[PDB]
Amino acid sequence: GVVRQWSGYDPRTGTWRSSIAYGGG
Repeated sequence: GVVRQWSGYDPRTGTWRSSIAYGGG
């Protein structure tokens, strides 16, 4: 698992993309 976020946050679904741990982070 990873431990770094970025601009891959989807507001439309309040979730991340996939590369990073979706659901908060």
